[PDB]
Parts: sequence; C-alpha cells; structure tokens
Amino acid sequence: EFMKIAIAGAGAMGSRFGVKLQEAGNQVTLIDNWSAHVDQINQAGLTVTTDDGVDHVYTMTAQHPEAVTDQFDLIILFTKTMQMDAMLQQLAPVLTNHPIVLTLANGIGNIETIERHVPKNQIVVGTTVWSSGLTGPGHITVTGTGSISLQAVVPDQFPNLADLITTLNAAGLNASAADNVLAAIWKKAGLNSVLNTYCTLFDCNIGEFGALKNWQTLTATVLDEFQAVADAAQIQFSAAAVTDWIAAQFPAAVNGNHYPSMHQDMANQRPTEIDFLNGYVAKLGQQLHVPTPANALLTQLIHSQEQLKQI
Amino acid sequence: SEFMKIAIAGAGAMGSRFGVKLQEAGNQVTLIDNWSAHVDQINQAGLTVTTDDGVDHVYTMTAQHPEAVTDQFDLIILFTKTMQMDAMLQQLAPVLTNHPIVLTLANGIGNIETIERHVPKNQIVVGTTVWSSGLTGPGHITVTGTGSISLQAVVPDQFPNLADLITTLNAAGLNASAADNVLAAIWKKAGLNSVLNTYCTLFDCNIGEFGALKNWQTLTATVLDEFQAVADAAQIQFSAAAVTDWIAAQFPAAVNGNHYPSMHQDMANQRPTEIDFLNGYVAKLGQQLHVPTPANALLTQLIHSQEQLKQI
Repeated sequence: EFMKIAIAGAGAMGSRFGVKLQEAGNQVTLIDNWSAHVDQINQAGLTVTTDDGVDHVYTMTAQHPEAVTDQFDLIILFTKTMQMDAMLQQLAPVLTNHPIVLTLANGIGNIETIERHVPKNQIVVGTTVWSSGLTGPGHITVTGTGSISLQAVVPDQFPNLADLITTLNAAGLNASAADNVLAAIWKKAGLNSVLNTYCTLFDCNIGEFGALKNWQTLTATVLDEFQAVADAAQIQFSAAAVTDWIAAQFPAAVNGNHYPSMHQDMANQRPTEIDFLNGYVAKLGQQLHVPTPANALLTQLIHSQEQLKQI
Repeated sequence: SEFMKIAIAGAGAMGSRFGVKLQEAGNQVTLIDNWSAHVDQINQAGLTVTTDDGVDHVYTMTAQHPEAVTDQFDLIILFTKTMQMDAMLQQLAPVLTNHPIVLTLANGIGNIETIERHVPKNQIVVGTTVWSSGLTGPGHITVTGTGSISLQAVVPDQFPNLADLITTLNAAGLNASAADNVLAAIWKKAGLNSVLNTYCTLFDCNIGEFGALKNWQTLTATVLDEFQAVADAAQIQFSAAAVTDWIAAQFPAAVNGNHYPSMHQDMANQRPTEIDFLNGYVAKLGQQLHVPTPANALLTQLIHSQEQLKQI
C-alpha cells in the first residue's frame, strides 16, 4: 500500500516522516513556510544525521504551500495550532479532491480548525512517540524508534482507515487504531493549560510554580473546569491523573528550571497559543453550557499581557 | 457631658487632626499609634500642626503604643488600615472591657467584621469623611480646608445615642451628620479598588494602560458583576454601572492615566497587599451568602502567588 502524500508543516517531525515514507516507495511533498528550509532542501538535499554520526542526504521535493499544484491521497498536518488555519487557506486549491487529513499536531482545537477547510469525515487525529530534532535549515537529527496512534473523527463515515494504517506500517511507522487518542490530546492540553498559562502570568519557571503554597488550588481551578467540559463532550479525562503529571515536572532533574513555551512566546512578543489552551476549553464549555469562568478569565489576562508586551 | 474620654486608634494624619480638635474642644484624648518616632515626638515636643498660612502650631498631646495603654475610654475612633486593625484591637483587649463606642473611619470594607471579633457589633458605627490632612513627619501634620463626616450605626435599632456622638464631634467643629448611605459608599469604593488595584498589579501597568486594553470592559464586568450579586444578597445598595463609569473616568492622563495604584506599589516594595480586604473579601462574603464568586476568588489567589514570588 502506497499513497501520494503531502507533509504540511515540515519541521523535525514532518521531515522525518517524509523521508521514511519516500524511502518506502511513496511519493512525498514537503510543504512549509520557512524559506531557508524549503530552499536548502531543494538546493542541497535534506540532511538526516543518525546516532552513529553519519550524515545522510536525501533528494526531497519541498514547496511553499501557495506554490503547490499537485493533489494528494493524504495530508499529514504537523503545523502548530495557530499557523494551521493559514496553511490550510493557502492549500485551498490542493484540497478539492477531498484527501484524508491526518493531524499529528500538538494541541487541541485542531479538529475544529480543519473542519472549516475539509469535510469532517475525512479528518483523522493522531499522536506519535517518534522523535526528531531540527538542527537547521534542511537538516534534522534523529534517534530511536516510534509508533503512531490514530482515531477517525467520524468513525462511522471514514472509509479509509485500513488503507491509512497499511500505508504507514509499510513505511515502518508502526501505526494502529485506538479510541483514546482524543483523550490523550486532552490530557496533554490539561497539563499545558496549567503550566504554560500560570508560568506566563507569574513570569516564573515550572519549579517556582510547584513551590507555590497555592499551586494545588490554582491547578484544581483550571482542571475541574476541564473535567466538566470533557464530561459534557464525552471525552475521557482525569483531573487527578493530569495533576500527578504536572507535579512530576517540578523537580530540577525534570523541568524545575525550564520556562514553558508560552512563557518564551510572551518574552519574545509572539502571540501565545492561549486560544488553543484555556481559551479553547472556555469556548467549547460555552457551546456545551458548562460554566468555565476561571479558564475564560485566565484567557483574558493572557490577552491583556500580550497587548501590554507590545508597547 | 460633651466631655468624653476618647482614643484615636491609628494616629496618622487624619487621626492626629481629629485628636487635636477633640482635645482643644474639651475632651480627654489619647493618640494610639505604632510608629515610635511619631509617638516619641508627640510626647517629647508636642504635635506640630501647620496651617495654610504656613504657621506652625504646637499642641501638647498624649501619645502611646497600643501595648502600653491601660486607660479606658468612652469612644474609640479607628483609622487603622484594614490589615493592621486586628492586631491593634488585640493589643487593646484589656482596654475594651468597658464596652466603648467604636467608630471606624478606616478606608476599605471588611472593617466591621474585624471589629466584631473584638467588641459587640451594636457598639460599632461606620463613617466616611472628607476632612484632609497630610503627614509631614513624626509629630507633624499639615492641614487645609474644612470637612465633614457621615455616620451610620451598624445596628441602628440597638445603638442608643448616635445624637450624643454627633454632638461631641460637632462641638469640636468636625461637622458630622447621621446618614444611611455610608456602607454603600464604602462598597462602591471597594468596587473601584478591586478592579484597578488588582489588575494593575497583575499586569504591572498603570491606570491609563489598563484603560487602553481592548478587553478592559470584560475584565471590569467580571469583577463588578460578582460585586453586584453579593451586594444584592447582602441588601447593600450597589451599581456596577456607576462604579464602571467612575473607573473609566480615571483613565485619562488629565486624571490618573499615569498613576500606579497603591497595591501595585505594595507589590513593587515586597509589602503584603490588601487583597484579602478587596477581591478576597467579596469572595469570602459571597461564599457565606451562597453567591458564586469564582473570578474574585481566583484573582485573590493570583495576587497571593505573585506576592510569594516577589520575595524570592
């Protein structure tokens, strides 16, 4: 089983998937907005450095999304939450043959974003534990092995699941169907909606958050609302499990001295992902008649902080 | 007998001015204060009062630290700040056994509840005043203009002689009247403070910067709609809309655009804030009256975390 495949968002992860899929016999296009990266791949090849320190160079097709004139059987989306709508907009002409759209992007309002651009029954969500590092333009460094877990958004109308799994497995990507993928993405969004958001508001690192005398109340306030919205959305969720995971980050040997991504975003005057974290639970809670006053307020506070940071 | 034995508890600018006037009117006055330089200066060289014409007037006054006080009184007038008030009353415990009138003119809004833990609530009277006074230094105030006081008994059907208290204040030229809009006025101010202080502190911004926010109205409503709901349950007059217009009036540079409110300066100096007597007080009272206050409760927690971080 082969497909014609587009990797939309060709960072570390996308580039690694692309090489493996091409080497397996699939036709692959890497789609990305970073010019240096797209140019380097086309001009000097994509460098893949393995554990033994050997540099492997692959001939790959890379394009900016507006330049893409081909159409595909499958789009694999790695583009971040906030860039995803623009990317799909630029690919409008590409989408008219109604491809499978597999989102492996981190974060949690990705389905809803994708729904504005393609019929929801062609959407599949996924997680993966494959890893990859972006060393520079046209250069990744890779190690270890991995797997992918997949869940159709509309299982009773998605015809292509078997084909999708066969194609990914034939490339050695180790994919399987599972019903708890959306739950896993929610669980991660729970952790992110406590640690990113509070660290940003307080200008502190993860250990300093965990040293707060009211860290448990702050965490519960957010997560009890997550739990209520997940319940109404019929997505498995455990506030208690997310809490244990958060607390596991506190020690210096894990993430005690790390500032999370939203904190760095704020520090660099970049717009944060708040509307895909606390803001998404608030918006979805609104739609399901579940009160989310804490998450709604935290979202507003972050928006105000962003506005002040660009004075 | 216009002649009362009076203690001024909290003898900053305002208390010192009240005290001098009440002493000069024929009352026996004790100034009670925690600032040693001030207490020493008053006892050693008198209280200096500088008037508009620049003339320095010096009065002989009695000042003590609360711990030292053994006298008893007919009236305590409280100016002590929300957060210091419990400690002050604690230190005066032996003094309070003759059940004095307690008149609180302190700014802020959980003062009655604090006082209730030390004296029966029916001896409590709340007040506002527009007398002004400036604290120039230890034992030295500068004063201007005239003023008035509005007074409201906390338990009007059990407070016997409000008229006597007014007679004593007025014989000293303080221009007091009975009114029943005082508690509402305190709530109104607590409303303004719970928006401007708290958000400016969280955002490290000034009042104009807050007003320039594209979501200033939502942030203000979130707090004030809860205030309105708790005031309603407490049967205290409150208007979110009027408080909102007052807040908005502060934004221009010509008013308070470039000022940082008191809580912001407190945070900047690693001082504990008055959050538990602002957003924290509405949250606690809302809890007691079964009114949800999730926004004010969270804002309170955020400010507590910020205080903790500021002392690393």
